Amino acid sequence: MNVAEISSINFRRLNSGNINVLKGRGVFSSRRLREIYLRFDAANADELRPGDVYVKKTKFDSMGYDSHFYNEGIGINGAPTLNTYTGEYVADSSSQGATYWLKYNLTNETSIIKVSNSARGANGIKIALEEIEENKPVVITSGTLTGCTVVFARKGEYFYAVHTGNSESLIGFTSTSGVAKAIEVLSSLSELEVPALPDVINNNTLVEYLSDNFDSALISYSSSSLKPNSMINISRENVSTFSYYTDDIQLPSFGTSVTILVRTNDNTVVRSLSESYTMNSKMVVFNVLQKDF
Ligand SMILES: [Mg+2]
Repeated sequence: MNVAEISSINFRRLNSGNINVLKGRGVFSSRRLREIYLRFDAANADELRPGDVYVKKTKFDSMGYDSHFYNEGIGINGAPTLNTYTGEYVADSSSQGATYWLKYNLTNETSIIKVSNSARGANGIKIALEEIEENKPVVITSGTLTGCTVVFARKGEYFYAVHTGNSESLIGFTSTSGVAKAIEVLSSLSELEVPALPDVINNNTLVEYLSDNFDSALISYSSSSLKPNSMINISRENVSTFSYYTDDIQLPSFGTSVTILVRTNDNTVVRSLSESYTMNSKMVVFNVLQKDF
């Protein structure tokens, strides 16, 4: 079959709420910015801007990048850290490591939201599940994960996606400051008072926070025994955790973490998938976790 026929099959699978349309097919991201039908709340918390979390309620449009959702340090001349596009071109050359999604697509009836980390902190979105429209499925991608942390979570009729980390090669940041920024964004988006946290905030803190304040969550993250704050040593029944990097799996391997939101049979399906890709000739899936919300 040709690219168009396969891509329409892909759309019909996605539109039935089938997460496996994204299973094994590698990472995807794009810098492209086209307005999609869905409005969501967006928030940014960054060490360079101490104080209130920045919040955006208006739709993402094509009429200029909001600097809170942009990183001048990405690429040769900057790149958005939060953008929306439609699925006729799923991955572009900005997607480090992309494979299948450079060739095939999800058609222009799919709406894609890319959420990256902030230069020194977290970006997040909150989606009202009852606003996902029939035959207009939505995909959230976090791009190529090489040390950052991605949270997907549900509370009531709302879904949250938060990506925290840094682009500045900072020692120890993501498992401490990155967690604090993610908690600030999650709290702002969910209208919760930012908790009085311990002086030491790390990935275990993130598990505890999500468990106590969200119905269900998935954390996809990097950890290593040489970096204790990165290691998760507690467990909570409503928080799944996926260490896409470990003591063995590191760069040039990479993680992926995606969600589909699909209105079908009068209900919004929400399904997430995290993978770890590593060299076998070929990048292979080393580990995977699929969680429904
Ligand atoms: Mg990072």
